[PDB]
Amino acid sequence: APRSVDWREKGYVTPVKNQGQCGSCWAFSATGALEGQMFRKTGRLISLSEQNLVDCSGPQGNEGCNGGLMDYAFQYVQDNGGLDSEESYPYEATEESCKYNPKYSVANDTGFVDIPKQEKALMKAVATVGPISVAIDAGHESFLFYKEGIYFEPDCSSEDMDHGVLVVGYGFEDNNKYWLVKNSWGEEWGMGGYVKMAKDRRNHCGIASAASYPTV
Ligand SMILES: *C(=N)C1(NC(=O)[C@@H]2C[C@@H](S(=O)(=O)c3ccccc3Cl)CN2C(=O)C2(c3ccc(C)cc3)CC2)CC1
Repeated sequence: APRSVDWREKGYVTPVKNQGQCGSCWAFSATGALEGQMFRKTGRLISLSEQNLVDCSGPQGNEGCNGGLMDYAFQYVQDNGGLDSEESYPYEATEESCKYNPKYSVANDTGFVDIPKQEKALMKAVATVGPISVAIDAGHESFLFYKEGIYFEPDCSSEDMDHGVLVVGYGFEDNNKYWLVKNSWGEEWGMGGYVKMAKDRRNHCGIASAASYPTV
């Protein structure tokens, strides 16, 4: 694979968003992934409604501001015939009743792909597909106060993930490789909203344990 990849450069990635005081990280990872694949398809980068996901994907298994899965959001989009743009269906950081307007929809998917549970398979996907939804163990306070550099937490779990985020690329700066990850905690956290997560250090924080992307 290429030694470095950055989808931000190719226009696949919207600016950093802020989930606020609602546990909807899964909705940001999913829109992030769909934004990428839609752009790969249409050449138009259009921001997407996390609120549409939060309010409307209960049937598929999601729990609004209490958590959910990226794949359940991707299944919702396939079930629903589409997803509203962020412009039309704005983010409120609260669970309210559903409001999908089929006319205001700018995206769709034909399903999703679950990537094999290794960093090699993740790298293959990131290099060839675009941005990838991933689960990480973000439970450690080191992650909360992350500012710069390659994030390495010795106590991280490869199997116990609690935060959905988006891999937009990877690179290198011993133990010098990283995944470039877009978070949804706004631009004042980490590196303008991003974190470099240790790569090829035995699936650090579980970054390859539940990686997926939508098919468009
Ligand atoms: C985000 N603000 C928040 N975390 C989650 O919603 C997080 C998102 C997924 S995941 O951690 O990426 C994950 C974990 C295991 C397997 C697949 C995936 Cl995609 C689920 N999340 C969770 O925190 C858990 C969860 C699982 C299912 C449901 C319905 C709700 C939560 C606890 C695993 C909310 C803090």
